[PDB]
Amino acid sequence: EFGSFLVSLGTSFVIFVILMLLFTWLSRKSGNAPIYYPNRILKGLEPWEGTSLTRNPFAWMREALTSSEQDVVNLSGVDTAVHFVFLSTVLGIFACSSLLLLPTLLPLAATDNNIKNTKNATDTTSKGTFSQLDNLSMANITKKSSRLWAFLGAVYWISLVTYFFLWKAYKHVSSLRAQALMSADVKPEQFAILVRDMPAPPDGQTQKEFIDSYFREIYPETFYRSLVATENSKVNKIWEKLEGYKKKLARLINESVAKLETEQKAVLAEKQQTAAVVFFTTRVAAASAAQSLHCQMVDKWTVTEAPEPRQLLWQNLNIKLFSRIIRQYFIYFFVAVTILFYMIPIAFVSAITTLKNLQRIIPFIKPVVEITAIRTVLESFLPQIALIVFLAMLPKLLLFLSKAEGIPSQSHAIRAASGKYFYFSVFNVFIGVTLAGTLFNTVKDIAKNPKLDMIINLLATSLPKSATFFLTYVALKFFIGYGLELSRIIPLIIFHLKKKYLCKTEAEVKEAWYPGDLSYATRVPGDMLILTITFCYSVIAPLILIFGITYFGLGWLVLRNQALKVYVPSYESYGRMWPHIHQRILAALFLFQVVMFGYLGAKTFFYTALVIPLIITSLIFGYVCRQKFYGGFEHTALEVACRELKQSPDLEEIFRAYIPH
Amino acid sequence: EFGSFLVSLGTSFVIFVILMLLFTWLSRKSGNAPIYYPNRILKGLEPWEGTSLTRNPFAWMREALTSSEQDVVNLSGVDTAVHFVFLSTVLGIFACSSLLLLPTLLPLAATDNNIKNTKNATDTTSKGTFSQLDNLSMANITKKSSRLWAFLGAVYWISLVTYFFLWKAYKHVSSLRAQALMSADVKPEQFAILVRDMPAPPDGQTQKEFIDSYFREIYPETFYRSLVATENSKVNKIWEKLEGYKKKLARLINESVAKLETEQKAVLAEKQQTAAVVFFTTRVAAASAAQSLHCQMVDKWTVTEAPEPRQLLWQNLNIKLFSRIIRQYFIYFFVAVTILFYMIPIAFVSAITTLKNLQRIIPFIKPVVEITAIRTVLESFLPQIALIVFLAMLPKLLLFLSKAEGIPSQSHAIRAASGKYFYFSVFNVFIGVTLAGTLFNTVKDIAKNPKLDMIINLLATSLPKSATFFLTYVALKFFIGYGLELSRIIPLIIFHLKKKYLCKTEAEVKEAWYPGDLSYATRVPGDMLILTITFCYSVIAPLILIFGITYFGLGWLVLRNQALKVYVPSYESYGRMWPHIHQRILAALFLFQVVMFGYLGAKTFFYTALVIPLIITSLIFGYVCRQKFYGGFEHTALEVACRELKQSPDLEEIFRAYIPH
Repeated sequence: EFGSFLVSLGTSFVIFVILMLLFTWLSRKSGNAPIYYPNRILKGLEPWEGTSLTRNPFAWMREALTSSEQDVVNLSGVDTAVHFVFLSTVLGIFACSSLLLLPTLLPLAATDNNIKNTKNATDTTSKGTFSQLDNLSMANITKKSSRLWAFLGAVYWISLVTYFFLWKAYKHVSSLRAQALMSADVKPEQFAILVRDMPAPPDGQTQKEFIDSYFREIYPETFYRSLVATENSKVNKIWEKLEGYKKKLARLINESVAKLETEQKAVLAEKQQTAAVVFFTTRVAAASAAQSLHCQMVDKWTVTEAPEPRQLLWQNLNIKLFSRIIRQYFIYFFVAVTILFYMIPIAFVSAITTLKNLQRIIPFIKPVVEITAIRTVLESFLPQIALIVFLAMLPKLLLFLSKAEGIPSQSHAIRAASGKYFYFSVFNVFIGVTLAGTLFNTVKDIAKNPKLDMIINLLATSLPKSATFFLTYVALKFFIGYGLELSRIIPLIIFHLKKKYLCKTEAEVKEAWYPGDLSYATRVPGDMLILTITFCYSVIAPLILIFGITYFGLGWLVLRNQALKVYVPSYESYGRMWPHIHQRILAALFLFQVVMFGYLGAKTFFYTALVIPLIITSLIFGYVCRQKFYGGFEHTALEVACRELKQSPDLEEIFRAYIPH
Repeated sequence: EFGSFLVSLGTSFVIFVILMLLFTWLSRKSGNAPIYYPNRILKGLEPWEGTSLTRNPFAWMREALTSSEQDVVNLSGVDTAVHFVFLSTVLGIFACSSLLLLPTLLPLAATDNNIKNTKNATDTTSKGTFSQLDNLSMANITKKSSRLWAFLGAVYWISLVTYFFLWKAYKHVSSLRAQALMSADVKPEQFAILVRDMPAPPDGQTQKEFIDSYFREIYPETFYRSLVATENSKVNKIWEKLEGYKKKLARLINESVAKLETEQKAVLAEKQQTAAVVFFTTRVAAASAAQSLHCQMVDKWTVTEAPEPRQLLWQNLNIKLFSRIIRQYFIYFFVAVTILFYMIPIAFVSAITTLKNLQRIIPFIKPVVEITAIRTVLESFLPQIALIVFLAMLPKLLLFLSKAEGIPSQSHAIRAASGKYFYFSVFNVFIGVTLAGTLFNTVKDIAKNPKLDMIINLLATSLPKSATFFLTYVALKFFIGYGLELSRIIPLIIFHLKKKYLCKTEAEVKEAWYPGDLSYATRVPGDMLILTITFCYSVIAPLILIFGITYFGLGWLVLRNQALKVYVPSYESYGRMWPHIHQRILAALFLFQVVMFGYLGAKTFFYTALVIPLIITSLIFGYVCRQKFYGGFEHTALEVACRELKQSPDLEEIFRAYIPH
């Protein structure tokens, strides 16, 4: 496989060179401003700096490297800042860990020869099977070791560093959240409530008046209005989407309006059911109402904090708690079945990966055709591309599933997608590649011989070989992905094709060049894969830390110049993602700990019980942390909803902001 | 051991007869009213019914069996009612389960002879080892069974019944809580808040004024007062306790008052630190303040719901969150070490239990002197008494530990004691007795023979023998304990000794006859032991269900006539125990499921995987339930703090109720 690693890494450098070189040329062209420098045009701030020259080649860099933390916050938001905090803390963990671990352990994993001793009993036909593997706590560390002590103390170094960083971070994100919250404006969200599970109207009372009185009693000076309506039904949601389509085509009529009106009225003709956004009067009242159980026997009047208008997911605002729980259960069962099918395809990937040691067993002579040329390529671009493809259809499905539970707020739904993706990822990817490699290699060597004093050694061999494969994958990703992102070559092609053969109006060009968000449902989930792989295989094969620094490090560079210069944020959750990210980073430390308790044992290190203490510490850190911080990342404090509102918060305008269409 | 079971059960019937006969005599004597019929005197309602006759012997029964659910609520409270709900739901589960399970499985566990086949290979010297064991899915069900199907379908019957009952219950307790809450009075608790983690005063501001402004801003029309003071210090707590001692002796002075004043002032002379009970004005405001995070970055201003004055645990009101977490961790580690030491003593108990099969191992001829007489008694009263003793020093320690965490409110502290006791109990007791018996019996026989096709069978044998021992224990308990309770012979002796040789005043007699609470920190924890034992060993040995009905059933009889006629409630948590009880009952169903997945497997029932589905259902039921109900058992709803307050809630009186001394 060394030949193949060399190809993949090599080729990817070629692509990064060509794509990044393209960037340094296509950006200078001012006619490409709408796809290289947006978020500087939409928010009128001039395509780039004062035109002047052509911006010394390395200019994007200077800007990014000297962009103030606060500058990101003001320009983009307090969500971009949190993503950047994520990237940075991971980077740091990796950095320090790397330093120490790397030097020590790399010099200590070549100064042994368990691979060569294993090679004394490699039978025949299975000769060439390693190379470069001899540089990673692999099959090259003799069982009873006296050197494995260093590969346990390492677990401590990574772990302790993970703790310092995650704590320091939670604090820093919290500071950001508050600061931002205490420095905002009116905002149509700081005055609402979202009741979602209301009981039925009584005798012949109108739904509106029912809600009206209830809230007007508890708070008899702050109730203002109440927008129920079920948003003219979701069938009208669709009809208005179609009316938008029609006006776009202008840039059916009568009968279509008829349809809309009729369906909407006929559905409201009995009950608009639950879901209203009781708009309060002053903010403190709305804030207090938010964090307060309005009824015991939790199944009636569930009051949340009311999402901003842009993310209220009016579709699933109804539900009824019974249905919500049924949906939760079914959705979780489906994600588990999907984890199993993906295990199937990932086994497929690792198989495609070890080509020599496949023919030797599974298909014998069926694929022995494999020469040398085809071999290298089919195990240097194919296996990797497969993983990308499979784990790319996931983000979409996961969101669709999560948004079918009932979660109001797109923010929480994106967070749930991220979570289900973490599960998938972890389990599938890691376990799969690792175990399958091992099995494959150690299946025709475990078939002939039984016993046990050698089987464990062979299984460890194979664990480090799967490590080398994941390394090449991470590399590929990093290079090509960041290349494409900085070049935005895909979007460039699209825009400069539309603005040449498809754009009819100037508004059309405007529509075409609108950038998008940082897609926090494909960025963070995907970056979590890299986190887990580079955490687990950090001591078992310490080279996926020198590839890991690069991924997350190029992150803070590429993505910064893709946030102060292109992606314009969609929603704003004032930092409400860190809790999720923190739990996941800590769960990687935990999976890593469980695996570095297993592997250390297979390589017979009787004192491997000294990793159990850490398996506990992680779990304690978890609860201690949540208790101290999660609270603040949940609600808007009363001390933020009591700040001076100079201009009397004009209501009615606020009421008209949550108005459906 | 059958001989011994016969003795223990037999003897305990003797004691119950003698103690219950004593009750039916000593109660009629009117001079014993202060210890047989209190809570009818304190709350002036006449010792018993209209004196008239001597109350037909079985009178206590009629009263108890016809005491209205609401009558318990009004007379005692909405905590006694919840304990009674507990007893009743457990009773019911057991009842139905019993019915079915019992008939079927008992007729199906004697119609086989795995004990006799095991006896074909019982070597020598280890002959008599069973008897009556042949009536409990024991060593008398042949491995591959075709009869074990019934002992799996049984797991389902118990499980499904557990679910129906626990759901039905949560609902019913909730209804009780609310009803009671919407029908109370002013109460000095419905107008307070308990801030506990306040930041320091600013420049030279006084602690009081700091709190004052903060709350007076957020709520500028509801802040009334604020009682900080650290209650003149806890050293003064002790000094006032001593002043009480002095007035009791009256029924040192100057220098003692000096001490008090001095220490108190010197400690307040810097800062009264945190902990105030900001008293609001109207109830809705206090209620809203309760369930609201007053500050992000949870480490400042932690506002609870304010315990009633009688349970505010002023001692640990201070703390500071950092210290609270340190304490939590240390306390949990200590409970784990205590679990280990108790494992030591419980192994001791099961050992004392199997006397014959002890000589053959541990001490050979050291105790072989055992004859037949001594044998029966030393394994019929001794082992059992030991367990009682050990598991009685636990309640006290556990409370002391829990109240050292920091928990404000004695109610929650009693709940935490209960919880730690559950852990202890479960683990220790069950595992211990079971495993130790097994080991002991199956250690002499496992040492010599090897294979494995017989070892599992022998281990199962021993599991059912430990079952017989637990049966006798539960019986003993039930009989003697309830006997003592109804006779209150221990308290009678004490009172009629004080009122004859120790009482100086009439107030002294009053003090002596004050009953007490239902001790919900020794009742519920202890009854949970019986629950777990009778759940786990419900299919493995279906006879501990016919002993189980009795324990909990005599409960609703004995304890009712010990709540409408003696124990006067101390605090009132309006039902806030059910959440704890529910989780624990469900955890027994879970332990039972895990054990009936193990045992069914050891008795080789390849399709034992059909218990895994249930191991999942339990866990789902858990989260579904908590979500739907726990909320209501947490706060006082705003719709309860908005009910008509006819008489203007006199404040100042309320402020003077939380006044320290």
